[PDB]
Amino acid sequence: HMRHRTLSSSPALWASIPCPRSELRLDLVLASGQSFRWKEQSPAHWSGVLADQVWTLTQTEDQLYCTVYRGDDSQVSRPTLEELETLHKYFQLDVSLAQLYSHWASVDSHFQRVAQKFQGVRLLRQDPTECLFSFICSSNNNIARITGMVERLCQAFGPRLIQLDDVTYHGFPNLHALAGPEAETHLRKLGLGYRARYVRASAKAILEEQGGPAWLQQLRVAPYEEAHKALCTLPGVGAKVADCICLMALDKPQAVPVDVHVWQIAHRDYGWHPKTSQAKGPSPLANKELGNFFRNLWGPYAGWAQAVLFSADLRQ
Ligand SMILES: COc1cc(NC(=O)N2CCC(n3c(=O)[nH]c4c(OC)cccc43)CC2)ccc1C
Ligand code: NI
Repeated sequence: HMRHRTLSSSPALWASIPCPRSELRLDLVLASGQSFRWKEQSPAHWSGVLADQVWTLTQTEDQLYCTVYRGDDSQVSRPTLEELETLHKYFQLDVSLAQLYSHWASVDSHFQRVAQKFQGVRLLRQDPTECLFSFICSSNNNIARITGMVERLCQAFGPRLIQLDDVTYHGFPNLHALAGPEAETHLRKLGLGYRARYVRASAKAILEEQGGPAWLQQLRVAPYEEAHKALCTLPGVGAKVADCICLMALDKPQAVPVDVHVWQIAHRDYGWHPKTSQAKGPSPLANKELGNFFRNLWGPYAGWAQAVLFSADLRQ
């Protein structure tokens, strides 16, 4: 019935935020494995869910154009001021990425080279619940398969928002929905494998053992290390997943998620080897050391620098 918008099709329905390309490149950000809910449904036009609402996003050299679909049978119109504030905080546009790039570049010749081709790679400020369960899905997995798992999970367990063309959009489920007695079996049938157990288990654990979604908001204001330890108590959440959540949803920019992907970048591009740890490959002690290595080098926004390199390492 209703259709995906472009800036030519329906130019009345869009609003804009002043934002240079040097501060934000959608195509680098929304497909770098931070969020798995965004798709380029037409060229330069990225559609995806954001807090029980669907958006489409496109950009020019110095403006970020955006439009909202409200789903319910309402009068279509441009984004409100509060909705633009939601999108401003999503991209964390208060933070000057230009000044961060040069700061990292001053102590990192490799970064300096990579920073030429890949500008405007910023961290999204994601919902903690959406981020947590998405990254439980990420273990031993790729961007394409994680996207699938998360799209099916939302169709099954989450509320319907709107259909645009063939794509039916669903919001992310609440914790109670994922914790039910049939949830593991449904999730296995939807193709998550062993991850299905961790999804249900952690949902159940956050409610019963920690008190529901407010606990994740407490971890936003708690210090990095306390939040990390707390997350590592959850089923299927280890250091890697806990750091991904810390970095991407709990405002801990120093968090450096360490698995095989930074190991490869650290070793090949920085000549890094674990010094204190004995064995030459990955281990919990060596992984921790590698996170400290990058924090020591780049400073308290170490994770934001990692994203730039990850985004670059994904592009050939
Ligand atoms: C953008 O910034 C971040 C993204 C994450 N995302 C993440 O770990 N995952 C798990 C696997 C990801 N991934 C692949 O499937 N192939 C990858 C690859 O091969 C060239 C290199 C790096 C990540 C890869 C997609 C989601 C973690 C930390 C940062 C700061
Ligand atoms: Ni070597």
